[PDB]
Amino acid sequence: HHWGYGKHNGPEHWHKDFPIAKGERQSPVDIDTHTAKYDPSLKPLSVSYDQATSLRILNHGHAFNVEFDDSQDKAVLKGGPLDGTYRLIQFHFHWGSLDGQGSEHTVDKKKYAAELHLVHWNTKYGDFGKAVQQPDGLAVLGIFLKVGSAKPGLQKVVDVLDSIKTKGKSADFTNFDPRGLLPESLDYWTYPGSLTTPPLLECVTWIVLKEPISVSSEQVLKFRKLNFNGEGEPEELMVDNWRPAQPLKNRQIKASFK
Ligand SMILES: [Zn+2]
Repeated sequence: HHWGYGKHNGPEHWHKDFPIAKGERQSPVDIDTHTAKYDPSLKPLSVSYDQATSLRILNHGHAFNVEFDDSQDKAVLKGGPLDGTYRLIQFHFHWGSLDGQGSEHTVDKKKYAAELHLVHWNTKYGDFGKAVQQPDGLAVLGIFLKVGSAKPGLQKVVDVLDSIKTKGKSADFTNFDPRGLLPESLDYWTYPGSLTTPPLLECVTWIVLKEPISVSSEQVLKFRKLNFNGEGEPEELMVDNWRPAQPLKNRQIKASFK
């Protein structure tokens, strides 16, 4: 028995095992576009993914992660509201059972079909494990997905999902270029928050892109074929693995654009 997205172990129950669930800087949150403040001092994001080295893709039960080699500054994020260099360690998605829901963050209460999270850690801390214990330890780039035209750069990911259908399964996943998942514009909103899954640590500087990317109905459909369960167990479709918006509290959302 442990946390999940079901009726008996869902987000509403997490606070019992992880008290920080009711903390002061929890994520996700609803982004009120008319309350966000334009900050002229925010620098443009610097995404350097030309030397990225993907290694594997694994179904860990709550979603699937595409892992990268983070032993050197091969794929890093700098600039924006960040001070220092952040290395990409993995990316994963959150999606729904229907196209009308799936994203964690919302924009003026609007929900998207899914949300992509590219997780990076501050190299000043030596490793991911130490980074999550710091208020400026992680930087997660969030990208919304809407249903429309297919995204070519995402197809390699969707085609391998069959090989990691159940929890615990992993497969070699080399030479995947994450640059194919980025929108044209890098305008963003940023705020201090937390991880959206347990341990829910408040160590994240969120960078949410304004421009969503489009994926086809067929592509998102394949995400919904994954299982929360492990092989040999009752089938439970992996859908709606998103946490609802949390109280903004004493926080301000800044925008890099007018
Ligand atoms: Zn996530």
